[PDB]
Amino acid sequence: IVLLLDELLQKGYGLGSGISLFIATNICETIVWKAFSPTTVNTGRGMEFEGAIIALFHLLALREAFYRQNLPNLMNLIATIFVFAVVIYFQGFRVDLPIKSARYRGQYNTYPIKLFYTSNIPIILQSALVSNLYVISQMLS
RNA sequence: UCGGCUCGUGCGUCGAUGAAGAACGCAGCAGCUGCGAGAAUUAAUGUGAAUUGCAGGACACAUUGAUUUCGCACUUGCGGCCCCGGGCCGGGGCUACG
Repeated sequence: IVLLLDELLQKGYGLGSGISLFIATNICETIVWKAFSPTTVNTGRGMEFEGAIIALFHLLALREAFYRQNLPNLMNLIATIFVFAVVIYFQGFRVDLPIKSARYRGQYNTYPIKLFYTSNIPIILQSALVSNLYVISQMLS
């Protein structure tokens, strides 16, 4: 099933290295999280088939500060947007190094040395893999 | 042929309040040209959305609104007088002949 897709996706825009798969599924758990509430059929203890973001008839008085132990869709979105804003701010940090052609007098370019200077996959995976390797070892043992 | 030459017309305005001329410097990226450390121009007015070889003006929509060097001497040499500030240094104003 996936062997055929392995070689074809690389050609073109450049959505290869399997990272295009990771972003699609990772963002999916974030974006379809909102759409889960209207489509959720399980209730547990409170009605959910009609959604929980707007439930004024069910609650109301109305306790807007509900228990966010399941479907925290109301509160986690508040905190996550803060993380999105802070990361992009630190993403733009870089030290610009003056650079010029060794033959032509004129335009000056800058070699950018990013603050991270390493793609997130090489750094975070090396810490993600060891965390996964630790867990599987303890589960087996 | 965005240059000359010739004729004609009107005007006919330089300078110690420092001229003509010279030097040096000024553009984000030599010359010519334009400018003077406010240096490829500031203000104002009119005009009105461009400048342009290249990305880079929030252009308040009341589109205010784009388009220096050339007192004594000429080596930056040496002063003097009066103030100001910092503790000798820096700044300002003076100091040619008739």
